Amino acid sequence: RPTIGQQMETGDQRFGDLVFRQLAPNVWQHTSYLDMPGFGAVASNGLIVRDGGRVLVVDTAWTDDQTAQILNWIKQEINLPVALAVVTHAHMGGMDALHAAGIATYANALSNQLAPQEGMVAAQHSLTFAANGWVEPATAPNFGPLKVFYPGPGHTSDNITVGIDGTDIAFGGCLIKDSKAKSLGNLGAADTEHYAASARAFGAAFPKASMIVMSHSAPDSRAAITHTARMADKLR
Repeated sequence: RPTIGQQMETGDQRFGDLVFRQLAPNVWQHTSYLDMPGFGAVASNGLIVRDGGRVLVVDTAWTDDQTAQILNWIKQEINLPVALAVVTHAHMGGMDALHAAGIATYANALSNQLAPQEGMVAAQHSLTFAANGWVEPATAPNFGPLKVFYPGPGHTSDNITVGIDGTDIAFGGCLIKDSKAKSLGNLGAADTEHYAASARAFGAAFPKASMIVMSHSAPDSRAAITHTARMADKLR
């Protein structure tokens, strides 16, 4: 996979076939790659957050092996216990690795409901959401700076998003595409009626976030939210 070298920027750390980019004093992006027919290596991004004496993870890598490597990198570079992980959609591949490491995992109740038919291991805990989209705090105990928001159905019915309190960063998962994207990608499980409003709701939930991190593109400005919503407008 020679795609990794083209993708790396100054300051990125390669660890096996994983790449880590520091985004803030206590936040890193993790990136893994999967060879997909007719496209070669495709990037998937998540977050690693150092919160005092512990680490919080958002999303697995594509695979269990890659996810184990993320945990290896955390041990080496941060050396704090990983307390919990939040997974933002059912599509994840590395749940077993998190569980093997004794990390408590959380996902939208709907993600957990969809997991078996997707061939995914469910998270151990289900998040539920108020009618305003905000996670019910009893379902997300001790989440530290992670602010979890369900913006409505978009790329998938279960997609959730995560703001990192006290930073410029919000994570849009698969809902948000970068501001240069040519399409919204795979819409097979999308709600094409509500997608545009859901993308805008994510923006309104984290209005101060200037760095938008996403599942399949490098971090971008809020132009990513605007562009995603406008592409989504066209599907209605």
